[PDB]
Amino acid sequence: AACYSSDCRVKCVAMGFSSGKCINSKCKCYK
Repeated sequence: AACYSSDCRVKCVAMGFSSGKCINSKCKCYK
């Protein structure tokens, strides 16, 4: 599974966030 900051962000924007990224292999949201 490839972690993408662009995909992560989209998941965060839809889940109520200001953005999102990807670390070692875990998506984080930009609350």
